[PDB]
Amino acid sequence: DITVYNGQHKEAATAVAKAFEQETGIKVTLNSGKSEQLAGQLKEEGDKTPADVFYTEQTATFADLSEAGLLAPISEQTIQQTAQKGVPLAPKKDWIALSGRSRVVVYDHTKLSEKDMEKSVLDYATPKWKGKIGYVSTSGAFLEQVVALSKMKGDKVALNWLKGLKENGKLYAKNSVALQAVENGEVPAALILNYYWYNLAKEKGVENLKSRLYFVRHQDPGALVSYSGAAVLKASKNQAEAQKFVDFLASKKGQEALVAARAEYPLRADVVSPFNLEPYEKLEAPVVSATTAQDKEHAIKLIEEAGL
Ligand SMILES: [Fe+3]
Repeated sequence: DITVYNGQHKEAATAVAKAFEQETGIKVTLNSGKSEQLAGQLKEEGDKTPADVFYTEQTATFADLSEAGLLAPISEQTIQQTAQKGVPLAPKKDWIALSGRSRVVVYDHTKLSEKDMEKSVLDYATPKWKGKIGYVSTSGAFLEQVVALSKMKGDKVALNWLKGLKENGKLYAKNSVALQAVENGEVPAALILNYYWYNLAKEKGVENLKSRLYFVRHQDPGALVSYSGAAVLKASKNQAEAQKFVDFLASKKGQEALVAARAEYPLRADVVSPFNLEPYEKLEAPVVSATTAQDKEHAIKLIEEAGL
C-alpha cells in the first residue's frame, strides 16, 4: 500500500488512486495539502518521510526537491510516455509531467468573433479592450502568467501589461465568476483557465453557451501551459509500489482516468479527453523555466507596483 502526498485537486487524485487500486490491488492513502507546504514538509522529513509519491498540480515544486537529492529516478520508458515536444523534462530523470492546464481567452461569440481576437495576450491589456476584458489578479494561474511574461519579455513589458489591465480590464474575484460574467453579457471576454469552460460546456452543451474559447498559440506568453506531475521520494521504503503508481499515471489507463475526472490535457499522444480538449501539441505552449518562490514573490511586487 502506498502514501501519496497530494497537491492536486482531490477529484483528480481520488480518481487516479481508485483506478490504481482497481488495476493492481494496491491501496493508496492520500495526504492532501498545498504543493508548496507539502514540498517544505518533504524536505524537513527528509530520509524519515512516510511519503512514497508526491503528486502535484505544479511540476515547479520538483526542482528544489530534486536539487536537495530527495527524488528517486523514474524509468526512462515511463518518462518517454509523456515526452511530447514542449513538455518539461527532469534533467535528472527524477520526476514526470503528466497533464497540463492552459490559459485561454473566453469570449461571448454573439458579440465577438475569432477575427476580433489578438495575436498576443499583451494586446488585451490596451485601450481597444477597455471595459471589455475580464481578468482575475488573485489567481494562482495569474501569478504564473506574470512570471512567464517577466521571463520571456522582461519586467518592463510585464509591468506594462499589469498597468494596462488595471486601466482597461474588469477585475473578477475568481475564474468561474469571470466566465459567468461573459456568459451573462457583463463583459464580452476574459482571461481564464481552459477547464472552467470545458466543465461548463460538458455540463450544458456547447450549443447552449454564448461563450467560445480562443487559444493564442504560437508560443505566446498567453499560450502558457502549467503542468502537473509526479515523483517517487528517494527515502521511500516501498520503492517498487511507488514506481508502479508513477508508471500507472503515465500509462494509457492512468491518463484515461485523469481526463475522465478533470479537464486537463493528457500528455500521452494516444489518449483523448472526454471533455473534447484539443491535442496538447496544437496548443503550441511556450517553453518556460520553472516558477521558483522567489519568482512568485517578484511577480507580487510587480502586481503591487501596478496598483492591483
Ligand atoms: Fe480555481
